[PDB]
This record gives sequence, structure tokens and C-alpha cells, in this order.
Amino acid sequence: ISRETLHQLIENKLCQAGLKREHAATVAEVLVYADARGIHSHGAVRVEYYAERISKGGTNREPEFRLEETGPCSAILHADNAAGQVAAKMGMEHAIKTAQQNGVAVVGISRMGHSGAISYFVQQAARAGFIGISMCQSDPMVVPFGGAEIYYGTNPLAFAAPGEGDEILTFDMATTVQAWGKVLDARSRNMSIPDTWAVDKNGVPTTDPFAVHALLPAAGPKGYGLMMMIDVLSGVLLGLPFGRQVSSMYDDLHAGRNLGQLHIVINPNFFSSSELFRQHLSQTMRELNAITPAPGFNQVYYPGQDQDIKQRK
Amino acid sequence: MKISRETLHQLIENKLCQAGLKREHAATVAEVLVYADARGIHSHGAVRVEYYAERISKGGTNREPEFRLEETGPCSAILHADNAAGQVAAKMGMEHAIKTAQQNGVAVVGISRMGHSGAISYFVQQAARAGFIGISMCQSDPMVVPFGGAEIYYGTNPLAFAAPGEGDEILTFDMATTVQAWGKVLDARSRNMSIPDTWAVDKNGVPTTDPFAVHALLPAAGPKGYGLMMMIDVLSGVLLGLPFGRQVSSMYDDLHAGRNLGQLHIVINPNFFSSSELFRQHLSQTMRELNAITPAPGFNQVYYPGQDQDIKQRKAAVEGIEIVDDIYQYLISDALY
Ligand SMILES: NC(=O)C1=CN([C@@H]2O[C@H](COP(=O)(O)OP(=O)(O)OC[C@H]3O[C@@H](n4cnc5c(N)ncnc54)[C@H](O)[C@@H]3O)[C@@H](O)[C@H]2O)C=CC1
Ligand SMILES: NC(=O)C1=CN([C@@H]2O[C@H](COP(=O)(O)OP(=O)(O)OC[C@H]3O[C@@H](n4cnc5c(N)ncnc54)[C@H](O)[C@@H]3O)[C@@H](O)[C@H]2O)C=CC1
Repeated sequence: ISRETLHQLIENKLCQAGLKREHAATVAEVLVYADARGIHSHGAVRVEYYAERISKGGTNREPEFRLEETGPCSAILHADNAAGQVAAKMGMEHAIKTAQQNGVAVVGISRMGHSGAISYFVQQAARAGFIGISMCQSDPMVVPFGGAEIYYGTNPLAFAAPGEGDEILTFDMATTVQAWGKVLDARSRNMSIPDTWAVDKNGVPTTDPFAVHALLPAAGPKGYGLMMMIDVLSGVLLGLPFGRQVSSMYDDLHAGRNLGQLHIVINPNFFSSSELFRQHLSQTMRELNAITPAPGFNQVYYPGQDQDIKQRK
Repeated sequence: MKISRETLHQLIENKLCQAGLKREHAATVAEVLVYADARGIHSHGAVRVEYYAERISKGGTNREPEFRLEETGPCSAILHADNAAGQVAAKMGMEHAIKTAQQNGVAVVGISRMGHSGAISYFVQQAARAGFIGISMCQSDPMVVPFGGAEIYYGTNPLAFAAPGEGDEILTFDMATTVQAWGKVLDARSRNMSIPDTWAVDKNGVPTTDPFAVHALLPAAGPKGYGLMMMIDVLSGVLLGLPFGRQVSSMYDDLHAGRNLGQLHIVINPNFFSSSELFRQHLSQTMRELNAITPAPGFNQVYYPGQDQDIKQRKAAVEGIEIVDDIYQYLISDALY
């Protein structure tokens, strides 16, 4: 199964499902990217779900895109509930163009569907020679630190920066202890789950994933603050639903998700030598790899290197 | 020892001018330290004055910095700080970011070659008081193992955020990227007391419950804090062409030498994206709704992020700021260090 195989497979199915071929090819690209890195939970597995939402109009197959520039370094892509992968990619293209010319770009994606493993979009920026940051809202699923009711979602944050040649450092994290898609992956095989992952309906940590009501924020109050930040930057900033108002995947397959995403792109030229920047990123990656491992680890990886390796295999 | 804000400020300002800083630089430095103490961030409060005085005295902090604000684009700049006091340089840089975001919507401003700047949420609060979103981050003394590692590379590399609500309301969030800040290991050293095994590691990279056996801190949330401190080093260090990672200076390396630290501010004007009135209403709504969430057993209340410190700060304005008595005794002395 080659990368070109599934792309064409997914491109075909989604195009049959309603999307323009170009929109279908893009969603395909992002899904193929995800499987390889062990983020299978955002890969070809979701194709059938996406195909459905497309069929029923809960994802716009004919979006009226409007890129509204708001300043020399800012814009909003009004996405009309297009597939998140298409909308986020398109907005990142604008962010890259803007940072290329004017040094920095802050671009909001306003009203999109699920955009997936969001490190795909920051890799776009790094491939263009720039620093990329991205973050987005997600289905309410997480208790506030100390709480028993859900408010924010798993609200991810991603970052990538160019090293020398084709090297890129890519980092991508959910703001919960663990992503949701391995609570079900441990709900499939009847396992106990660790008590750090989730709480019951009373907000008490649980080992029974069938009694899981909500996820816990990573590092307690810190993950809590981070998912708040992401909600404010990609949601409140754009005047979108926020916090517990954010839509859930299964609320209404006929209704647009109205999610927000925010890209920030920085051109190293506008700060220092890009050649030295890239040299120093590669040096960072080398030096971290050479760090003495602690007992229990065979090696130290630079951030994201574990996924970089899985992708190549 | 509870003391008021005007008096703690005056004392710190006096002691740092005595060391050799200009009075207005000392005032700014004092401003940021009393802010930290009032919010309960004591490890970046008045406790640092004695250290600051020695470094100013010995020339490791520039009492006569040649500031140069290099504007690099419509929304970008670098304040070359010539190893000025960190509080002075970071605030100065944030003033430019605010001006820039007012006019052009967004600002990304580096602080290039500064001393320690303290509790960095001070700077993002500047932005929020101006009606803007503020983000800041900076490099710190190498002290932390990479995830899976047994050697030091990054520092406690903090991240701070603030956004305005209605009226005078501000939502402020401010975190070290380690499990715990270094001051908690130091506090355990003062009290002779077992620390949890999740904070820190010995010289072999084995977690230790003995604060005197600590060689390095662990990153918050394993690989996630690791990635965050990397991001911060790249954004506030590598991006600015500064020493990075393990190259970053340590506080007691050379008291006669400039720290050469970096910090990065990012400021976003909500008016360039949507209704700023609705934005502020929505921040205030966020704060109210979170505070109203049903608490888990054990907790009396759910706080919105940073609310614990807002409460301490509110209590500080009434009852006064707490500092350790020995710091007061140093401040009213003629002794510098
Ligand atoms: N609504 C949405 O679109 C959402 C998407 N997501 C995505 O799901 C994924 C979730 O990721 P997590 O489960 O939190 O990832 P994770 O916990 O497995 O790892 C986080 C980061 O640290 C790196 N890392 C992990 N172990 C490492 C090691 N031993 N050495 C060096 N680096 C290491 C990873 O490569 C990754 O960059 C992300 O791609 C995220 O974008 C997550 C939540 C919501
Ligand atoms: N070189 C430097 O300048 C450095 C400065 N620092 C500073 O030191 C401080 C480090 O902070 P940490 O020890 O990580 O803080 P922390 O762990 O006590 O809490 C971090 C954040 O979460 C909030 N929070 C904590 N508990 C909460 C609760 N129950 N409910 C709601 N919110 C809660 C806090 O208000 C704070 O905003 C920061 O002010 C940071 O700027 C840290 C490292 C380096």
C-alpha cells in the first residue's frame, strides 16, 4: 500500500461522496500524512466518517471561501464549513505568502470541519523555510482542573521549524493527558485504563474506560490553561462559539461544525540569519539525540523524532 | 512579615539604585518584582534583589545599556537590550509590541541580550490592559533533562498569556515548562523535606525524592513540556541569533558578564479580527462559567486559569504583600551583598 495508493483511494471515495476532486485530494493528503506517523487515529480510519458527513451536508461540499485580509500580517479565511483539511491548508498557504513578504502572519480559519493531525499544516510552513504554529478548538470533552463538568476540548497545539536540507523539527500535542482516540482503543479491548487519563461523571479519576465521562487536562492546571489559550486564540478571537459551546462530532451530522483554527507563521529573516537559524535547528536535533539516556530509555529523541522515524518506515 | 506595595517597591528601588542602576530602571525592576510577590510568585520576587545587586555591582547587568529598537517589518522588531536588566528590556519591548499591534494588528518582538526578567506574566498583562492579547516566553538557565534524558539542555523556559475581559478584568496564565519551578526544590532545601519523585532527577537521570540529590528538573507532562521548552528556546533564542539550549548562561556562571538571554513577545489586537466588545464579554463569560463548574470531590471550587493568583493579588492590596523577613532586613541595610 503506497502513499500514492491511498491518496487515490481516498480521493476517489471522497470525490464520489460529494467533494470537488481537488478538495478530495487535499483531505486525502492530510489523512495519508497522519497514518504514517502513528497518528492512525487521524488517518484513513476516518474516511468513512468524513464521507458520511459530506453526504449529509454537515460538511460543505460547495463552500464559498472568502480570504479577508485585515492587516499587513493578519487575515481570516471564512471557510463556510468546508472540510477542515481544505480550509486549514488554504489558510496556511495565505499565512506562508504573508510571512514571506511581510515577516509574520496570524491567520484565523473561521467555520471549518475537523482538520485532523494539525502538524500537517505547520510542516507546510517549515517546508517553505518558516516557523509554523497552529492550534484549534475541539469537541468539549475535558474537565477544568478541579472540576466535574466538561468545558474545553482536546485542543491541540503544533509547531514546526526548518533545519538544514530537508530536515524539519515537528512537535504536535493534545492538551489532555492522552488523546481521546486511545480511550476507545482501550474501550475496544476491555483493558483497564491508567487513572491519569480520565474521570467519571463525578469528576473522580477512573480505571474503567466505560465509566469515563471526561478527560483530564495534561499537567493539571497547565493543560487547563493551554486549552483555554487555544480556545481564546482560535475561537473567541474569531467570534466563533467557544468553550462548551463548541460543536461535537456526533451532535448533528447535517450541521456544519463551525470550528476555528489559528495559524501563526514567522519568517526567520525578519529576526536573524536564516542560514544560521537552520544550522542551529539541525544542531539542536543532533545534540538532543546525543544526550545520555536516562535508565529505561534506549535513546533520547528530539521532539517529534519518534513520529519522523515511523513515517519513514 | 506582610508589607505594603509602595514600601516594598521603594525599598527594592533604593537597593538597586544603590547597586548602580538608574532610579527609573530600578523602579521598573521593582515594579515587576512586587507584582510577582503580590501574586505569590515569590521565587521571582524581592528574593532576587540581593543577587541582582551583586550582578549590577559587578557589571554583569548593564547600568548604561545602549538600547536599540530595530524595526524589521510592519509587525516585527528586535529590541537590542545590551544586557540591561531583564525587567527593563522586556517591558520596553512590550511597549513597542503594543504600539505596533494598535497600528498594525499584530506584533512579534524579540528582546535580544537581556538579564533575568522575572515573572513574565507582568509583560502580557501590559498588553491586556491595552485591550490586546499578550503572549510571552523566554529562555532560562539550563536545568532540565530532555524527555528520556539524563543530561541538562533547556531551562524552565516559561510561557505566559493574558487576554482582557470587560472593564478591568484580565485572564492571566503563566507557567514554567517543568513539572515544578526550581524554587520549589529550593524551598524543600530550606525546609529539609522529601519532595515528590516527579519533579526532579539525580545526576544519573534517576528520579529522586531528596532535594539535595537533584541534578536537573523533569519537563511537565513528559514529552509535551519537552516540546514546549524547545519551542520557547527556538522562538526566543535561536530565532534571535542568541545562544540556545545548553549554551544559555547560568545565573552564577560569571557575575561580571551579561546573561545574553532572549525573550519573545507576541501581541494580537482583537479589533483586527472581530468585535472587541464581544471578545471581552466572552472572556468575562469564560471566567464566570468556569468558576461555576461543579467541583470534583476534594475541591471546594473550580477556578478559571490564573484565578488563584488573582485572588492572592486582590488579598495583597488589602492585607499587604508577604515576603520573608530576611529580605526586608537586607533591603533596609546598607549591605549590598
Ligand atoms: N480536534 C483535533 O483536530 C485534534 C487533533 N489532535 C491530534 O492528535 C494528536 C495527538 O497527540 P498526542 O496524543 O498528545 O501525542 P503524544 O503524547 O504521543 O506526543 C506529543 C508530542 O511529543 C512527541 N513525542 C512523544 N514521545 C516522544 C519521545 N519519546 N521523544 C521525543 N518526542 C516525543 C510526539 O512526537 C509529539 O510531537 C496530534 O496530532 C494532534 O494534532 C488532538 C486533539 C484534537
Ligand atoms: N527565567 C524566568 O524568568 C522564569 C520565570 N518563571 C516564572 O515562574 C513562574 C512559574 O510558574 P509555575 O510554578 O509553573 O506555576 P504554577 O504551577 O503554580 O501554575 C501555573 C499557572 O496555572 C495556574 N493555576 C495553578 N493552579 C490553578 C488552579 N487550581 N486553578 C486555576 N489555575 C491554576 C497559575 O495561576 C498559573 O497561571 C511564572 O511566573 C513564570 O513566569 C519560570 C521559569 C523561568
